[PDB]
Amino acid sequence: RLIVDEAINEDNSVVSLSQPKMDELQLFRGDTVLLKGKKRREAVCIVLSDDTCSDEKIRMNRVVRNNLRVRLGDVISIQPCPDVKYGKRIHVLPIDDTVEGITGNLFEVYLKPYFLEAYRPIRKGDIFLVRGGMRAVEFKVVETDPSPYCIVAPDTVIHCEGEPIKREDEEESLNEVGYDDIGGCRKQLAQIKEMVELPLRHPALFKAIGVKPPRGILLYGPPGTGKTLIARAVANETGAFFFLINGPEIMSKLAGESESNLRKAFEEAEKNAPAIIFIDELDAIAPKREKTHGEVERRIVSQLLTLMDGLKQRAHVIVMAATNRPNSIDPALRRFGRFDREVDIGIPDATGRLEILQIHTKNMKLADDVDLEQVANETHGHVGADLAALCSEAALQAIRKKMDLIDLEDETIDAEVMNSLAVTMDDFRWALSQSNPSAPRETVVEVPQVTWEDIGGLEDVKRELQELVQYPVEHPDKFLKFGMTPSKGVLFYGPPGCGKTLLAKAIANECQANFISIKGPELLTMWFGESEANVREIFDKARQAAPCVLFFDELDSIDRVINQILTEMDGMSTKKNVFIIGATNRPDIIDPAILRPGRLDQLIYIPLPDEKSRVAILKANLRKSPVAKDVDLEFLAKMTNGFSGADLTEICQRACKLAIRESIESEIIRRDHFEEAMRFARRSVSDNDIRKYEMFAQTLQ
Amino acid sequence: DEEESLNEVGYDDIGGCRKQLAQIKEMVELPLRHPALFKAIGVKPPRGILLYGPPGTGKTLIARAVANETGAFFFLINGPEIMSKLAGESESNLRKAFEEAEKNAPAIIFIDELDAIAPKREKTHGEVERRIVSQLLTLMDGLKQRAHVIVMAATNRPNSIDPALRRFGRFDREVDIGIPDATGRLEILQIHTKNMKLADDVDLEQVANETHGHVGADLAALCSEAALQAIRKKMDLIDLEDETIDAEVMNSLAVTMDDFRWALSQSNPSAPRETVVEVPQVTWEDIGGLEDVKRELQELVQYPVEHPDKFLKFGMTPSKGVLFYGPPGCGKTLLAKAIANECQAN
Ligand SMILES: Nc1ncnc2c1ncn2[C@@H]1O[C@H](COP(=O)(O)OP(=O)(O)O)[C@@H](O)[C@H]1O
Ligand SMILES: Nc1ncnc2c1ncn2[C@@H]1O[C@H](COP(=O)(O)OP(=O)(O)O)[C@@H](O)[C@H]1O
Repeated sequence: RLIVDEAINEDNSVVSLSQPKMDELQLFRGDTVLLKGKKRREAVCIVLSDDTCSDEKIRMNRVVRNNLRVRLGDVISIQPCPDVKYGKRIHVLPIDDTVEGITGNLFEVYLKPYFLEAYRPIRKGDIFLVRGGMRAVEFKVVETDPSPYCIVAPDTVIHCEGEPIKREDEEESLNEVGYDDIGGCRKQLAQIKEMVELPLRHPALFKAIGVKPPRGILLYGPPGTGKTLIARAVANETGAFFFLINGPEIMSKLAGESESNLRKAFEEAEKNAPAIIFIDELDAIAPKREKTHGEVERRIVSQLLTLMDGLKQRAHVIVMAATNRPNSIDPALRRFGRFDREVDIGIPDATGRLEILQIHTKNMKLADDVDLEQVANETHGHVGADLAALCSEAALQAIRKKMDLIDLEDETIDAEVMNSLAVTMDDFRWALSQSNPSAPRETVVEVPQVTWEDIGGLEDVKRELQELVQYPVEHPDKFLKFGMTPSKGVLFYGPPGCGKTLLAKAIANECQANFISIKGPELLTMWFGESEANVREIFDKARQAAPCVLFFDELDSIDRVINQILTEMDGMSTKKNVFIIGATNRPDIIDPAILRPGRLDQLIYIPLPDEKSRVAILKANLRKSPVAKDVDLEFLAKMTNGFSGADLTEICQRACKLAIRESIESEIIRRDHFEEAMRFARRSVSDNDIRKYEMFAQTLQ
Repeated sequence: DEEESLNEVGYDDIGGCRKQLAQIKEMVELPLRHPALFKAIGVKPPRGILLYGPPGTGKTLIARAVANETGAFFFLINGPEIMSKLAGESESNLRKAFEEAEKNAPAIIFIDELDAIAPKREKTHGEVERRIVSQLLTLMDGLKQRAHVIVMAATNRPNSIDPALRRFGRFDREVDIGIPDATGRLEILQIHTKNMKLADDVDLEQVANETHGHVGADLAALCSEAALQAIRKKMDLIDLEDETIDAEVMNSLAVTMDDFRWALSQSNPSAPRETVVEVPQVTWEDIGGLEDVKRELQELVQYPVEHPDKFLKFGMTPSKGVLFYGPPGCGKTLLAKAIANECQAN
C-alpha cells in the first residue's frame, strides 16, 4: 500500500523510503521486495534508503511503472525476497526497433557492464533497459529458464544466441520522454504537474465533481524548452493520447478545410477521454495585428477559442498552450473562460544545467576525464536545447575523429568501436567553439548561492533585512495581529560597486527565494522603443515566480519608466511574499514624490565598507582566486580610506593577472604580486561625495 | 539533348570560402558520405543549415560541389518558379519538391533566396506567403529519423528571415559564407583563369589587390569583359570570322594588363560595400614604438586565447575590453592590424 512518486536515482531495482516502511514489514537495508501490479503483474526491486522521501509516498523511476504498466499514484502491496531462489540459465532477447543494424548480439558489450555486482533481480518476461553507447536499448527477457524470479549472478549465462524480437504493443518505450528526462527544470514543472494530473489520474472523480474545469495552461517563454516533450511526458505518464496540433500545418491548408482540420484535431480524441491536445507557437497562429492582413487566421483562431469549450462538464479535453511571448497573444483569447491562468517555464539556470547535462548524457558513455561542473558554468544564457545540441555535436566530433580516419566505414555499423569511444573535455571545448549563443541574453530567474553575508547588512541592517525578507514566509498573521502590513520597499544608496548587488543576491539566498536582476540600461533602451508592456510582463512573471525578490538598480538613470513602476506597484503581492528593492548612487535627482509610506520609502543608508568589512570582502574575493599562505589581510587594508569592493576586485584581478603574466614569461609566487598590488601608484578613491552622502544622511537624520 | 554536365565539376572550384569550407565539410560529411553509418546514429541529426551573406557568392556551386563530392542526389528548389503558381498546387509543388528525394536517400535540396520567399515584415499582406512558409516548416520535420535528406539554405541577411523560421530545431547552428579577401581572390582568379590562357606579362597578384571589398562574381565579370576587351580587337578587324568559328585564333590570343585596366573601367563598386572579416596581412614588425602598451597588448591577445589553463589556475575570467585614448591618426587603427595578425585572430 505505497503510492508512487518520482525519485532522484536513475538506477532500476531501487526502493527509496523512510524507515517505518521497512520496519513495518521486517525489511532490512540489503533486501529485495516484490512489486504488485495490475493484472497480477510482478516486478523485483532492491530496497535502499533515503531522507527526502515522504514516507507514505514511495518514489522510483520509469522502469517499475513500465514493468507493472502502472502510473503515478497507484497502490502496491509488498512481498519480500524469500519467495524465490537463486536461479540460473538466463538468456536475453531485446526489441528489434531499439537497435538499428547493430553489430553482433550486443550482450557481450552491454550485459557485462550491466553487472555492477549488486545482483539486480530479474522477473520472468519483464522489461528493463541499460543505457550507454550513444543510444538506449531495452532488454526483454525471453529465453531464461530459472525459477521465475532470478537474482543475477556473474556465474549465470551471458548468452548471445537470440535475435532482437518484435515489439509487443501493450507498452510504450522509455525512449519516449518521461518526467526524469525533463529534469533540468527542477522547478514549477512539478506544480504544473500537480495542477494538471487531477482530471487525468482521477477521471471519474472529475466526472462527478462540479468544479469549473481548469481547461488550459500557457507555457510561454524561450523556445526549445521541451514544451512538446512536456506534453509528451505528461501523456506518457497518465496514458492519455497525445496529438500535436502544430500551427503551420493548420494554416497551410486552404480555407474551409483548415476548419475541418481543426475539427479532426479536436474530436479525434474527445471520444478518447482523457486526452491532451497541443497548439504550440501561438504567436505564429494567434497574434492580434493588422500585420496579418487577412481573415483566414481570424477564422482559425475564432471558434478555436470557443470549441476548446467542447468539454460539456463530462468530457476530459485539456489543452497545453505554448508560444514565445504572451504579449503578442490576443487578450480576448487570454480572457477568462476562453483561457484562464498562466505560468512560465523560462530559462534554465546553471544549477539546473548540471542535471540537464547529466541526464542528457545517459547514453553517450562519457569518460572519467571530464568533471561536468565547469562545463555548465560558462553557458549561462543558453537554452537546454542548445546544451543538447552542444553534447550532440560533441559526440559527433568524438565519432568524427574516429571511425573514418581508421576507415571503419562499411554498410554495417561497428558497435564495439563507438561503445569503446567516449566523449572528452576538449570535445566539449570544441562544442563550445561553435555558434551556441543563439538562445539570446534575456532576463533570468535563478536560485542564488552566495552566502558570505546572507544574513542582512552590516550593523542593524542585518536585523531589519532578515525580518523584512523571511519573517513573512513563516509568520504572516503575526503582523496583522499586532496591527498593520509589512513594509513595501527599501532604498539602497551610497557609493557604487560595493557589492550591494551581490548583497541582494545573498539576501535572496538566505530566504530560499528566487532573485530578479533587472538593470538600468536594458530598460532605458526600450524606453525609447516604448515597450513598457514588456516591463510589466517581466514584473508579472517575477510575481508568479513566488517566492522571489525584485532587485532593481540605478533608478535615477531614468522620468517615465519609474512612473509606470509607480503605477504597477499598487497591487503589492505581499501575500505572494515577493518584494521590491531599489538601488541607486545619486538619490537627489530622482523625484521625492515616491518617498511616501506604503511604497518604496524605507531609507536605510548603505555605507562604504569598513576595514574589517574590507577584510571580509577580501575573504569573499579570495574564494574565486586562491591567496598566498603569507597574507596579512589588515596589511592590505592599512592604507584604505575609502576603498570600495570594486576597488579591491580591481586590485585582485590585476594582481592575479600579473602573476599569471609572469608565470608564463620564464623559458619553457603571488606574494610579490600582492606586494606590488598594495605598492602601486594609484589610490583613486571618490572620497569627495561621502560628505554629500552624510549631508543626505543627516538630511534624513 | 544534354548540355555541359553539372555533376562533373571540380571540388576546388570554390576557393573564396576557405575559412568556412573546412567546417561546413566537417559538419555535413557524416550524414552524407556515411549514410549507412548515419542511420545507426542515435544522436539527434544535423537538420538545418543557413548560409546568409553577400549575394552572388556561388552558393549554388557550394551545394553542387558538396553534392558531387558525396555523390548524393541533388535538387535545386528555386523560389520564383515555385511561387509563380497559383495557391494549392504551389503547395503541392513544395510537397513534391520535398518528397522526390525522400526515396533518393541520401540527398540535398537547395531552397535559395529565402528572403524572397520567407520575409519577416508587417508588409506581408495576404495568405499565400504564409501558406508557402507553412508546411515548409513542418515538411522539413517529416524526416522520420531514417531518411537522410537535408536542407541547404541560401539567403542574404538573416534579420529579414522569419524568427519562427529561425526556430531552434527548425534550424540548427548557422554559418556565414563571408566575403573573399584579396589573398583568397588570388586563388579564385587562379582557378577561374584556367580556361582563358592569360599572357605572362601580368603578375595576376596586384590585380587581386585593388579589387578589395568585392565578390568573386565580380571577379568573374572582371576577367570576362577583360577577355572580351582582349578579343574585341580581332575576329572582325582582320576578319578571321570564317565559315565556322575560328576558335584557334582566339585561343591563341591572350588577355593582358590593359584589358584588365579596361575591365577595371567598369562598375567594380557594383559589389556591395560590406565590412570585411579577415586575418590581417600587416604584421607586428610593421609597427614599432610604445613598448609598454606593446607587450601589454601582446600578453592580452596571446595568453587569454592560447593559455587559458593559466588563467583558470586561480580560476578567473580574463579581461575583455581594452581602451585606446590619445592623439588621432598615430596608428591606433594600424596597430589593431598587427595585434590581430600576430595571434592569428580575425
Ligand atoms: N528542462 C529540460 N530538461 C530536459 N530537456 C530539455 C529541457 N528543456 C529543453 N529540453 C530539450 O529541448 C528540446 C526542445 O525541442 P523543441 O521541440 O525545439 O522545443 P519545445 O519542445 O519546447 O517546443 C527537447 O529536445 C528537450 O530535450
Ligand atoms: N568566393 C568565390 N570564389 C569563387 N567563385 C565565386 C565566389 N563568389 C562568387 N563566385 C562566382 O560567382 C557565381 C555565383 O553564381 P550563383 O551561385 O548562381 O549565384 P548565388 O551565389 O547568388 O547563388 C559562381 O559562378 C561563382 O563562380
